[PDB]
Amino acid sequence: MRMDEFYTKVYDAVCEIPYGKVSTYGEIARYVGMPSYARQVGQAMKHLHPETHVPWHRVINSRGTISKRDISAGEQRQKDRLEEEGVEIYQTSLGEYKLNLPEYMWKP
DNA sequence: GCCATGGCTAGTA
DNA sequence: CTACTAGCCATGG
Ligand SMILES: *CCCC(=O)c1cccnc1
Repeated sequence: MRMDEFYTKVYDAVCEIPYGKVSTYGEIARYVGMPSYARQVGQAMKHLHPETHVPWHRVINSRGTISKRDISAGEQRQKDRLEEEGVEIYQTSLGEYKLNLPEYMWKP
């Protein structure tokens, strides 16, 4: 599997998340058959044009939260996009935007 | 090669 | 609950 391949598969996968459902770096990395690739699942998302028509927002972390970004908190997008999707999120005690994984969670 | 860097994760404590 | 740890692994200097 070339990376250019990984990347698309992932994309396809991530594109199979329904409105208002989410999934998780890890899972999608499993789903496409690369269980050790959660990081790289992220790298894929990070690597997308803002114009993209791909539900990049529907992919948080297995700890049930939205991942912090050393590409600065512009990810606040994620929260919002999710809020529009219809997703109850709350702040913790470092805001760590958080949602009920079991509730909102994709399961083919 | 080394090293440092990430939208990660599972296991401890 | 949080707060560290291994491990993980492509990527870019
Ligand atoms: C992985 C998605 C990042 C991205 O393209 C984006 C961030 C903020 C606003 N629009 C797009």
